[PDB]
Amino acid sequence: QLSFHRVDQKEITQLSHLGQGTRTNVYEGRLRVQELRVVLKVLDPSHHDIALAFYETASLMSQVSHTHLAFVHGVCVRGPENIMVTEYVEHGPLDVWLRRERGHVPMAWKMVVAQQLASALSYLENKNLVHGNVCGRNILLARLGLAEGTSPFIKLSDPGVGLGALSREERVERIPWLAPECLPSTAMDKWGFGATLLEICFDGEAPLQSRSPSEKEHFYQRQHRLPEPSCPQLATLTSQCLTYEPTQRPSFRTILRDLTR
Ligand SMILES: CNc1cc(Nc2cccn(-c3ncccc3F)c2=O)nc2c(C(=O)N[C@@H]3C[C@@H]3F)cnn12
Repeated sequence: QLSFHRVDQKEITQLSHLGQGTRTNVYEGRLRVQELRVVLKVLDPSHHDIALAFYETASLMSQVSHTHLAFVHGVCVRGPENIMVTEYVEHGPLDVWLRRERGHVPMAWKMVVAQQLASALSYLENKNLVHGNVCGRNILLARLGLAEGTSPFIKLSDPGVGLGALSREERVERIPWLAPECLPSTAMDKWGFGATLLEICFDGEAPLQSRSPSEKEHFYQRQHRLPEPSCPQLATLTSQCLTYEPTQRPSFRTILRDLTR
């Protein structure tokens, strides 16, 4: 049921460690095709079920195209080792970047990024395909857009190991990006989008970050509302996305409409 390119280990060179993802270590690399800069996502030693969930993500990303979705080149297998080969994006994860640049990222810059992320998720909605890991960490900054007469440009990363295969402990760690219906469909990405807008508004500090797993879990079980930004028109949008009833979240047609005025 899955389709993606098999990458020969001879085709790839591993360079410096960039950090950890869910069950992964991410490295700068080279792919010989020309010697293309890429990232290598090396899966932890894993049960077959996690390996499958990894391949499922490679299959998903290999059959979609959008200018605000990161490219997946394929999967390298090296006996028990699984390596996803994906797009290197120049300025790296947005959450890190916003925390580093805190105090000089204008609202207009943030509204461009919200619009680009909405155009990626509008495309996935129309395809009826779930990302399931929309968050600042998975938004990659291709163009800075701070210089006068420039605009930023983002790429949404592959979601990594499918949410469906992760432990309850890992799902609780992803609150408040995790849709509440996923604690125990594309509607989950509407919640994830809303949480990511708060994260962007708060310069890479998402709500409930300091809170213990039990306190994050109770927040959802009690259906506490997440904070609203002081921009009332953006607050209306985030509050509609962060609605507990999945069927009450707005379409990406409505979201894009609201962001473009
Ligand atoms: C410059 N290019 C680049 C850098 C980078 N860096 C990181 C990858 C993973 C973790 N951390 C990371 N570690 C520890 C603390 C904070 C972090 F952000 C990193 O800094 N990641 C990527 C990716 C990519 O797809 N990354 C996957 C989605 C995760 F970020 C594509 N380009 N690129």
